[PDB]
Amino acid sequence: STAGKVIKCKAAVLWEEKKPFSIEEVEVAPPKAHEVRIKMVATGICRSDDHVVSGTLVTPLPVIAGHEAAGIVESIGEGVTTVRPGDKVIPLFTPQCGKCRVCKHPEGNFCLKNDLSMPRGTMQDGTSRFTCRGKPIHHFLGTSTFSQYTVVDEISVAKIDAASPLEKVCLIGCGFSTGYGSAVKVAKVTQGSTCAVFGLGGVGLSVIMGCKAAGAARIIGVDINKDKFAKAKEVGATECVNPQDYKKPIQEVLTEMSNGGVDFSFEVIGRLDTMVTALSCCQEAYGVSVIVGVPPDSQNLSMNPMLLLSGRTWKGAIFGGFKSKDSVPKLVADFMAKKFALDPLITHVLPFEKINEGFDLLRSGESIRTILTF
Amino acid sequence: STAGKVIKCKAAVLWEEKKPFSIEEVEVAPPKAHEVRIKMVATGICRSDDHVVSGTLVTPLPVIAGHEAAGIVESIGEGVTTVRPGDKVIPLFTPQCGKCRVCKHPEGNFCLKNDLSMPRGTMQDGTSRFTCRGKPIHHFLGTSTFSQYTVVDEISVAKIDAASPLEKVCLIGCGFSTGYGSAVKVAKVTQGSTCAVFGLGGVGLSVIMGCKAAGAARIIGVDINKDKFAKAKEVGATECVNPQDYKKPIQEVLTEMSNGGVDFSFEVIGRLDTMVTALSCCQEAYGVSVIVGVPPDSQNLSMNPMLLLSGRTWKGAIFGGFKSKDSVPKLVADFMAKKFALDPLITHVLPFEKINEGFDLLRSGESIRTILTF
Ligand SMILES: NC(=O)c1ccc[n+]([C@@H]2O[C@H](COP(=O)([O-])OP(=O)(O)OC[C@H]3O[C@@H](n4cnc5c(N)ncnc54)[C@H](O)[C@@H]3O)[C@@H](O)[C@H]2O)c1
Ligand SMILES: NC(=O)c1ccc[n+]([C@@H]2O[C@H](COP(=O)([O-])OP(=O)(O)OC[C@H]3O[C@@H](n4cnc5c(N)ncnc54)[C@H](O)[C@@H]3O)[C@@H](O)[C@H]2O)c1
Ligand SMILES: [Zn+2]
Ligand SMILES: [Zn+2]
Ligand SMILES: [Zn+2]
Ligand SMILES: [Zn+2]
Repeated sequence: STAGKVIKCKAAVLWEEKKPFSIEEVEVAPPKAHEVRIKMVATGICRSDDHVVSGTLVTPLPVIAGHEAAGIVESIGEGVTTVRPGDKVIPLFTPQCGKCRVCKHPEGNFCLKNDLSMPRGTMQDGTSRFTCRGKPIHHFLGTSTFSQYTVVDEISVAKIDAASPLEKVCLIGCGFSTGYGSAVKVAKVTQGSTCAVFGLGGVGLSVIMGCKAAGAARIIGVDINKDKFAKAKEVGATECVNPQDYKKPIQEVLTEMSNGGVDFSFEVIGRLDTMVTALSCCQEAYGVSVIVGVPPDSQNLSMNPMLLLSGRTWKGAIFGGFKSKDSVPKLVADFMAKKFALDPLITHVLPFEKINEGFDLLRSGESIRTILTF
Repeated sequence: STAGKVIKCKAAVLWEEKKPFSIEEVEVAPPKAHEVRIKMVATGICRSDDHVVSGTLVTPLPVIAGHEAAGIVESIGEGVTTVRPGDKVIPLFTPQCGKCRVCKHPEGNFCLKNDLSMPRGTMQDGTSRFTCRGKPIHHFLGTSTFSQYTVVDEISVAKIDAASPLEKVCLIGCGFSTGYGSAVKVAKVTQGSTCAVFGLGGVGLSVIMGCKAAGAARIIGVDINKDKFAKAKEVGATECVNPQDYKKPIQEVLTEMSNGGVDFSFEVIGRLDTMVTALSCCQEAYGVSVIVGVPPDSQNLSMNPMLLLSGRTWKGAIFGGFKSKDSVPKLVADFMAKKFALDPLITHVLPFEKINEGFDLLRSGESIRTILTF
């Protein structure tokens, strides 16, 4: 029995930037009021977790990272009403409190209880449930999935179908939903349109899936790693271009290819230059560009606002625009109903102990998603 | 009769940046095929005409500026089918060719035949209809309304109601339509929302009118010239704020005032800094900001894309998003049916010969719109 007791378990601790994860024993406190302790089953390696290592994405260290995952509830704190022990769940890196102005807005999803804007790396109550070698360890986005057990706030967990395959649906916790929603909800890609997708990793492939679902006629993948092209075509790209193959800037290439600019463009990398390029390549009077990638902390881009004055729309979003707790279970149900595919995103499956190897696969260009199994 | 003949008339020629207009005789060629020569009746002084003087808006010199006007057709070239001699007309600074991909798109209005993006200062055929002192003079936006007579391409003129009061409806040729459409068409302001409007000149006042028409609950006018506040309130502002009165940046003030950010913001000035401030003051997850102001040529702004990644939408537009030739006659009909007011924009009236005094009135902060009568 573990309910009400501290659990000692293995986690991947990041003690400082630019170091391998350290796989070692941590102590996980029991859940307090309105908290949920989860036994992890599978977690994906998202580029954002690597951004924590590289210092691209700032959050308090030391930390237990990981945010794209699925597990089974081990215990619940007082007052919890939306999940029970034994339920399959996905942790929600964007909460859904249901009560703030954003949660009440028809479009909004970036709940004001999030820990992304100004990261504290705690539970909602400002404390941590993790200790390692006697030291407190920070949480990450209210999730912290690189651990056999984590504790999350109730507003940061969704109950999902008891029959779902957790080694696949963990991707609904971040990369799939982000990319798919960026196309279908944020951009609202139209039938017959031309899309350009910058970055052909797990998120960008999920953008392609959304553009195809929305009926785009042309979906142009853009990546500097041509090894990414074959899979991009399998999931719906009609053409792929590598900017390094061209003498001219790729915005000019894409404008030419699309006979004056694309309908929808997506930045799914995290570079300031590609954000401006992606905006520029959409048609100047009616084009829409969506920023998805997370760029280096504290860095500003430079752009000419004439790009907007002509008529372009520029937007960004977190988690594909989906209200997290409402959307995650529906997306799992949609997966179980064969409405989209997750296998094309999964290139590697490793035990959790091989987390560093999984990160090396990402960094080398070789993987899309590695799924770590506990 | 003057049909087929060169007309000698007075125009305001701008020979050099940062100098007064020179009111002197020009020669106006007769219209070629698919061209229309117009006897001007009234023209407004828009800030964009001053931007030509100041070099903020680059267009070839020497030039006949003016783009917000109404007149009566003097003669038509071969093949013209949409207007006849004697018709009241408004020149269209954004053409509507009807044939390009933008004109065919449901949302687009920045027709590819425009002379705004890369100005040539000519008719569609690349030539000029104006000479002064024996020297060919450039056109401006295909309109050149600071002249007793002008020649425009047929795609750059709309026929309007024969009973239209031209000394009022000239404002439909630029400032009214721009501001109004920016609110009702581009932003799509919703009932009960909170709007912030930066800049309370003719265009900003027209944005306020559109936000009021859309049913906004709060419309916060922002201007460094507090003399602009009274009229802003008259046309619908619920509150006005002067950034100079505050020790904190106005984005912070506006976020506080709106309990977490406004629903819709509009930059109606032309400054890079206020474009970034206006974006920032809209709610981070679901806010929309529209750039309307024209900023100094070739200058880039600097911004942190996290402002977009949280969920904001940033867009700009020319002419309020309106397809010009379809919309102008309908806007005039709406004016004639008292659906909106133009008198609140008209603070001064002068004869055309006093154009330089009209620009002085604008530059001093004293006027909204001065209407010049021929
Ligand atoms: N907005 C969100 O809610 C959200 C959620 C998930 C991921 N993210 C972000 O989305 C981005 C993509 O994540 P991912 O997991 O798919 O990453 P990834 O690393 O698997 O894919 C990025 C792709 O970009 C390509 N690339 C890198 N530099 C490039 C360049 N200069 N030009 C063209 N292509 C380039 C790479 O070759 C790679 O294929 C990351 O920045 C991540 O942090 C955002
Ligand atoms: N997008 C379009 O199609 C379109 C068409 C018309 C006008 N324009 C542009 O819209 C803008 C407004 O035109 P207008 O005729 O109303 O001009 P205007 O000069 O009458 O009004 C601008 C207002 O901005 C205020 N202002 C100036 N600097 C400010 C600052 N730093 N902070 C706050 N307020 C400030 C002024 O006091 C003034 O009242 C101009 O840049 C013009 O070129 C664009
Ligand atoms: Zn909330
Ligand atoms: Zn992620
Ligand atoms: Zn104007
Ligand atoms: Zn056109």
